[PDB]
Amino acid sequence: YVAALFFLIPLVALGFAAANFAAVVRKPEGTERMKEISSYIRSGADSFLAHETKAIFKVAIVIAILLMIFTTWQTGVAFLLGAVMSASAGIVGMKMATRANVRVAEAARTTKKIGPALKVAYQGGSVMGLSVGGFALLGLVLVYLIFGKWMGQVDNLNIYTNWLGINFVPFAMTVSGYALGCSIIAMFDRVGGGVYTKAADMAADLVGKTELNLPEDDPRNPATIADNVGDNVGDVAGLGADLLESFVGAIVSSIILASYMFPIYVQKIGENLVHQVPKETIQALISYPIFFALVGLGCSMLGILYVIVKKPSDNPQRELNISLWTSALLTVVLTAFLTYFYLKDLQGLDVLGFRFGAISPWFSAIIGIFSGILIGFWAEYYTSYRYKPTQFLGKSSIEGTGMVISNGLSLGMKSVFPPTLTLVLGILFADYFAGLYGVAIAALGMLSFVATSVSVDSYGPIADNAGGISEMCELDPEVRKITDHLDAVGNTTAAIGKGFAIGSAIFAALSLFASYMFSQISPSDIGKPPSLVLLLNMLDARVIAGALLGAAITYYFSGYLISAVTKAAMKMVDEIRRQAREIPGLLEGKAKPDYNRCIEITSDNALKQMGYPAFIAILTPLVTGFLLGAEFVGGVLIGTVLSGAMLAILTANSGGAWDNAKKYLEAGNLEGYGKGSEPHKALVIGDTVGDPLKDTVGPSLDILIKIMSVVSVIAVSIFKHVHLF
Amino acid sequence: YVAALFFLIPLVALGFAAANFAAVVRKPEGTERMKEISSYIRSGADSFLAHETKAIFKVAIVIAILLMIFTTWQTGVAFLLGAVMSASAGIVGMKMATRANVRVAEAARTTKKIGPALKVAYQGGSVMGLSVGGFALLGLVLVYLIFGKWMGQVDNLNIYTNWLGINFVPFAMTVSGYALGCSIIAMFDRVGGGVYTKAADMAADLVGKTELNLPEDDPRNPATIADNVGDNVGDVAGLGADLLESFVGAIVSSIILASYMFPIYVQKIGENLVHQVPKETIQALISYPIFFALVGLGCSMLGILYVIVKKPSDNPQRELNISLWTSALLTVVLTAFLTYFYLKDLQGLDVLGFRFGAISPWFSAIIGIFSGILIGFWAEYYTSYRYKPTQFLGKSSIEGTGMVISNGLSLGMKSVFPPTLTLVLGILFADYFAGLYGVAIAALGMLSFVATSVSVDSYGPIADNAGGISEMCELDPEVRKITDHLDAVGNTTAAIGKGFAIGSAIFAALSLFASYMFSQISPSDIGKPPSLVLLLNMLDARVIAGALLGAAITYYFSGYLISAVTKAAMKMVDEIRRQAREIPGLLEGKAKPDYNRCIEITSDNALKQMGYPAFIAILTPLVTGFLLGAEFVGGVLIGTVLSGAMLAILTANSGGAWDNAKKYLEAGNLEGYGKGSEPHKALVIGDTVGDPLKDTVGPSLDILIKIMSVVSVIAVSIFKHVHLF
Ligand SMILES: [Mg+2]
Ligand SMILES: [Mg+2]
Ligand SMILES: [Mg+2]
Ligand SMILES: [Mg+2]
Ligand SMILES: [Mg+2]
Ligand SMILES: [Mg+2]
Ligand SMILES: [Mg+2]
Ligand SMILES: [Mg+2]
Ligand SMILES: [Mg+2]
Ligand SMILES: [Mg+2]
Ligand code: NA
Ligand code: NA
Repeated sequence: YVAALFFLIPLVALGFAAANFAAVVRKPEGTERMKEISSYIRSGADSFLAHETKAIFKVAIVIAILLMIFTTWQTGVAFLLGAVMSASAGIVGMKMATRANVRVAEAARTTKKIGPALKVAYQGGSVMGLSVGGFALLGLVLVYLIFGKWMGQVDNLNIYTNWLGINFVPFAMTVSGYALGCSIIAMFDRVGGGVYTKAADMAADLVGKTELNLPEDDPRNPATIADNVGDNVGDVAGLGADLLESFVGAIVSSIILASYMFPIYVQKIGENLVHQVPKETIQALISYPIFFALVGLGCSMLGILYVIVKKPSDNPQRELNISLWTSALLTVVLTAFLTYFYLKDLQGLDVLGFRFGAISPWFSAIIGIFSGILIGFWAEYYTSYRYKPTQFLGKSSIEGTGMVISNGLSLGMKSVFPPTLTLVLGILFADYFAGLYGVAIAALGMLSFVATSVSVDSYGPIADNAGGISEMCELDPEVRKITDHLDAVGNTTAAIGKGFAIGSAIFAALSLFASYMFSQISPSDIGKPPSLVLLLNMLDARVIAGALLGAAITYYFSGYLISAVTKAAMKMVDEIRRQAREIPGLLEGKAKPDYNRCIEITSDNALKQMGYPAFIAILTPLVTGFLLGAEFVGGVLIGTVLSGAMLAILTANSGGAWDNAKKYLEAGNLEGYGKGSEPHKALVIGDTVGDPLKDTVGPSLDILIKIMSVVSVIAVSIFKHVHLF
Repeated sequence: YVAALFFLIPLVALGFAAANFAAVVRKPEGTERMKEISSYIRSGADSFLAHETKAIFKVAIVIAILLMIFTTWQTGVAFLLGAVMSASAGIVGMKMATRANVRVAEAARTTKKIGPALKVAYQGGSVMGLSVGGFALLGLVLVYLIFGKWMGQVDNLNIYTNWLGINFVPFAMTVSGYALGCSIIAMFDRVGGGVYTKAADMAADLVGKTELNLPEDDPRNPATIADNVGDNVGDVAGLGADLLESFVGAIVSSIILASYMFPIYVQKIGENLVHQVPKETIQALISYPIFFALVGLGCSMLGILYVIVKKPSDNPQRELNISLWTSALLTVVLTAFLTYFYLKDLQGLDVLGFRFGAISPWFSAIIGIFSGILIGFWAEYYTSYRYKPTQFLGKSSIEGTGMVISNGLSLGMKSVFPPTLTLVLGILFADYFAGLYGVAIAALGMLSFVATSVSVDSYGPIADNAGGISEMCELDPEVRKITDHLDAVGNTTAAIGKGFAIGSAIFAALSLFASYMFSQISPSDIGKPPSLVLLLNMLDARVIAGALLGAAITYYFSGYLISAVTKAAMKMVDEIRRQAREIPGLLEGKAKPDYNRCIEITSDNALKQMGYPAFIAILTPLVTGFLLGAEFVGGVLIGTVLSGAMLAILTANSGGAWDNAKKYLEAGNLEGYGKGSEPHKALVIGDTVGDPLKDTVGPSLDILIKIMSVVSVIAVSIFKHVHLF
C-alpha cells in the first residue's frame, strides 16, 4: 500500500543525510595544522560523548527494565528504541559537525566569499536535521507497525489493568515509553554537554578577553579548545536530541490523546456502555499525526534539497528563512489534501471536538505552523542586531556593565510577551477548530518541519567552530568577518529553535494535561462522562500549591544548572590565570598551553553534575504523587509548564541578544569603541552571563516539562488512590 | 462596649508614632554641614513626594469617581479613604526618616557605639510601622463602623444588582474599593520612588566606585544626594504604602470571602433557598479579622515599646529578631483567647470549612505567622553575609564580574524553593484547618504584626542615609563601620519584609480566587451549590491561555520597570561623566558638584514612567475580560500569581545577597582585596544589577497581583455574559 511508501520517507531521509555527509566530507580541508587541531577537538568531543553515552545508556537500561517490570514490556522496549534514536541523532550530529567545520574555514579562506561557507555549513546542519526527523519517524513508525498492527494494540484500545494497579492503554503506554526514553536521553545529553560548553566558554571568554586582552579564540588561551569541543558536544547533539524529543513529544501526545479518547467517551445507558465514537475513526486519528509528520518531513526534504543547490545569495539568513518558509508552505498545502482525503468520511468527528468538518485538524495544523513561524520572527527580531533591540543593547555598553546586564534581563523579560500571545491565540484557535486533539496536532504543526528547523539551528555551531579555527591559525580577516556573520546568524537560529521547542512543548503540555486526566480512570469508573473527567480545579488547595511548588522546582532547577556551570567555570578561570602566570612564553606565542587540563575540569564537572537533573525530573511526579495525590501533581505540571515557558524564552532571547550585541560591537558598528575597549568588556561580561542561561537553562525546561508530564501520565494510576495524605 | 476599647488601639498606635517622632526629633543634630545636607535631602524628597502625591491623587479622584458611577458610591468613598491612609503612611514615613537619619549619624559619631544608633533608627522605623498598622486599621474600622453598622451593609448581606448589570454585595464592594485604593496608591508611590532611587543609585555607585575610584557616598560625586533622597523616597514611603496595602489586602480578603459566603451557601430545596449558615456566624467571621488585626497591632506595640525601652546590645539583628519574635508570640497567645471566646457559639462552622471546632482560624493564623517567620529566616540566610551563600557570592568576585552576576542570579533562583515550600505547606495546612477562610486568615496571620515588620524594615534606609551623610561630611571611620553594619542589617530586613509581603499576597490571592468565583453569581443563579461555583478548570483553553498570558504580562511588567530605571540611570551616568569632565576641582574636593541635575533626571523619568504600570494593572482584567470572558481572566490571575511569586522572591533575595556581598568585601572580610580592587568592582556591578530588581521589580508584583485580582473581582459581573468572544 501507500503506507510502505510513507515508511520509505524516513529511510530516504537517512539516505539524504548520508549523501550530504559524503558531499561535505569530500571537501579538501584547510591545512595539516587545521586538520590536527580539528582532530584534537574530535578526540575531546568523541571522548566526552563516549563517557556520556555510556552512563546515560546504563541508566536508560535500568529505567527500561523498571518499566518492563512495573508496566508492560512494550513500554521498556519502545523506551530503549527512542533512547537509541535520540542518542544516535546526537552522535551522528556531532560526528558530522566535527568534520564539517574545517570546510567552512577553507571555503571562506580561499574564496573570501560568504556563499560557499554558507552552503557547506547548511549541508552540515542538514545531515543532523534529516538524521533527527529520520530517526524519530523511523522509531515511531516501527513502534506503530510492530506493536500496533502485528500485536494488535491499536485493535483493542480498551481500558486494561495490569498488576500493581496501573490502568493503561497498551499502545498509549508504549508510545509513552518511547517519548519518555527520548526525553531522558535528551535531558542527560544537553545537561552534560551544556554545563561542559558553558563553563568552558565562560572561563575562556571572561579571562581571555577581559583579564588578558586576548582576541576571541586565541591559541594562547588554553580554554579555547575546551570552548570548541564544547560547541561540538553541547550546542549540537543536545539540540538534535532536544528537537527530536519535541517532535516525538507532539506526535506521541496526539497519539495518546486519540487512543485514550475511545474507551472513555462511552455513554452509560442502563448499565450498558455505548461507544459514541467508532473504532475506525479513532484509529484514523491515531495514524493521522504519523502520516502528517511523514509528509512534513518530505516537504522539509524538498526545501532543504532546494536550498543546498540553488543560486547562493550573499545573505545567509534570508536563505535559511526561505528554507523554513518553503518547507512550511509545502507542508501546509500537502497537509490540506492529506487531511481532506484521509478523514473524508468518518462521521464520528462531531462528538470529539471537530467543529468545521474534517478539515479542522488541518486548520489547527496551520495554527501551529504559523505560530512557530511567528515565534521565529520575534526571536530573530529580539536577537539579531539588524533590528532595534539588540542594537540598543550593544550601544548601551557605553554606560557600563550593569547597564548591559540590566537591559539584557529586561530584553529577555520583554521578549516573552509576543510569542506567548502568539501561543495564546494559537491555543484558543486550535481548540476552536478541533479542541484538545486540535491543540495536540498544532504542537506537531509547529514542528511539522522539524528537519528544516534542526538544520537551520545546527548551521550555527559549525560556523562558531570555523571561527575558532580561523582565529587560531591567524588567517585573513575576511575569514573572520564571514565566519562571524555566519555565527551571529547561527545564534539567531538557536533562539528560533528554542522558541519552536518551548511552544510545541506547551501545546503538547496542554494535550498531556488532558491525557493525564484521562489516565486516572479505572475500568470500574468507565461510565463517567467526559466532562466530569476533564476537570483540574485551581481553587483546590492541592492544585494551586502544586503549581507554586512546580514553579519553584523549575526555578531551583535553573539555579542548579547555573551553579553547575559556574563551578567548572570558576575552576577553569583559576586554571587559565595559573597557566598564564606559570608558563613562560605562553602569552608571547612561544609556548603551547595545556588544553587537556581545561578539558578535564569541565569534563569531570559535567559528568558529575549531569546525573541529578534528570533524576529530579523523573522522581518529582512520583514523590509528589504518592505524598499528596494526583491533583497536586497536576498543579505541579501546570506551574512547571508556565514557569518553564517564561524562563525558556527569557533566557533564549536575552542570551542571544547579549551574544549578538557582543558581535555587534566586535563588527565595529559602534563608532569609536572597539574590541579592546571597555564597552566591549561590558558586552563580554553580559555574554558570559547569558551563556549558562541560553545554552543550559533554556531548553532544559522544554525537556523537563514533557518528561515530567509523561511520567505523571504513566504513574498517575498508582497514587490516584494509593496516596498517603 | 469592648468594641470602642479596640477602636482606641489604632489611635493609641498613632499616638505612639507621634510620641516616637517627638522623642527622636529631640535628639541632637550633629553639625551645621549635617543639618545643611539633611535640609537639602528633605527639600528634594518633599518635592518629589509632593509632585507624586499630586498626580497620584488626581488619578485617584478620577478612579474614585468612576467607581461611584459604575458601582455604589460607598466603593468610591472607601477608595478615597484607603488612598488617603496609604499615602499618609508614606508621607509620615518619609518626613520621619529624613529627620531621623541625622540623629542616627550624630549618635554613631559621638558615642562610637552601635547601641544608640540602633535605638534611634529603630524608633525611626517604629514611627512608620505604627503609622502603617494604625492607618490601615483606622480606615478599615471607619469603613466597618460607618458603612457596616450605621448604614447596615453588614445587616442585609444579600445578593444585589445595580444598573449596568453588576451583581454586588454592599460591604464587600465597599472594602473592595478600600483595598483597591490602597493598591493603586501603593503601586504609583513605589514605582515612581523606585525608578527614582534606583536610577540614581545605579549611576552613583557604578561611575563613582568603578570609574573614578571614589568612595561610596563621596561628596565629590554629584549623584550621592540623589541616592540618599531616593532612599528616603523609595525605600521608605513605598514600603509603608506597600505593606499597609498588603495588611489591608489580607484582612479585606477575609472580609469579602466571609461576606459573600452567606447568600451563596444556600441549599435549594424545592425552589426554596435554605441558609445552611446563620447570619450571626457570617457577621462574626466578618468582624473577626479586624479584631484579630487590632490584637496583633497591640502586641506589636508591646514588642516595639519593649525594644525601644530595652537596654541596647551591641548586636542589632538579634534585637530586631527579638522584636519580631515577641510580637508574633504575643499575637499568637492573645489570638488564642480571642478566637476561643469570640467564636464560642456560632453553630455554622461545620458547614463552611471549619474542621477542628472554632479554634481553626487560630490554627490557620499560626500557620501564616510561622510561615512568615520561616520566610524571614530563609531570607536572612540567603542575604546575610554571616552565613554561607552571601559569603560565597562575595568571595566569588575574585573570578570576575560575570561570575558575580551568574552566581547572583543562581542564588536568586535557588532561594525561591524554601519559602515557596513553606507557602505550600502553609496553604495546605490552613486549608486543612479552616479551608479558604483558613487561608484568608493565614494571610492576615503572616502580617498580623505588620507594624513590627514595617518598623524593622524601615530601620534600614535611615541607617543607609546615616552612612551617606557620615561619609559626605568626612567623619571618623568608626561611624562608617557602625552605619554599614546597621545598613547591611537593614538590607536583610528589606528582604524579610518583601518575603512577608509576597507570601501574604499569595494566600490572599487564593482567597481572592474564591471570592472571584463567588462574585459571578447573579440573583437568578443564587440556588447553585457551593461546590459547582468554586470551579476553575485548567483544561479549559481560556484558563491555561490566560495563565500563559498573565505570566508574560508579569515578566514584561518587570522588564518595563527595569528599562524605566535604566533610562534615567544611563542619562545620569552621562551627566556624571560630563560634570566630572567639565567641572575643574570637582574630583579634588575644591568645587561643589551640581546635584540638582541628577535630581532632575530621575525626577522627570520617574514622574513620566510611574503612570503606566498602575493603569496596566487596572485595565488588563477589563480588556481581557470583555474580550474573552471570566475564565480567561481567572487564568491571567493564576499565571500572574505564580510568576509574580517567583520573580519577587528571586529579585529580592538576589539583590539583597549581592548588596550584602558588596558590603561583605567592603568590610575587609575577604583577605587581601579591598575597596579599590577589581573584585570589589565586580561586586559593585553585581549590586548595580540587583538594585533595580530588588527595589523596583520585586514588590511591584506583590502589589500588581492584588490590584489586578481586586479589579477583576469587581468588574467580573459585567463581562461574564457581556463578553465579546
Ligand atoms: Mg563565547
Ligand atoms: Mg562557542
Ligand atoms: Mg567561541
Ligand atoms: Mg554565538
Ligand atoms: Mg557564549
Ligand atoms: Mg548602592
Ligand atoms: Mg540606599
Ligand atoms: Mg547608601
Ligand atoms: Mg543596602
Ligand atoms: Mg544599591
Ligand atoms: Na524537547
Ligand atoms: Na502590597
